Amino acid sequence: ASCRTPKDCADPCRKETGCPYGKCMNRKCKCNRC
Repeated sequence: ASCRTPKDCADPCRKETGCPYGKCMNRKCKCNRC
């Protein structure tokens, strides 16, 4: 998934991992765990 600012990964990262830790690295959601 792609983003605009890294808070746009808070919705796909809260759906796929479950916590909203993800960076906007060249329009890609680099998601993490809590």
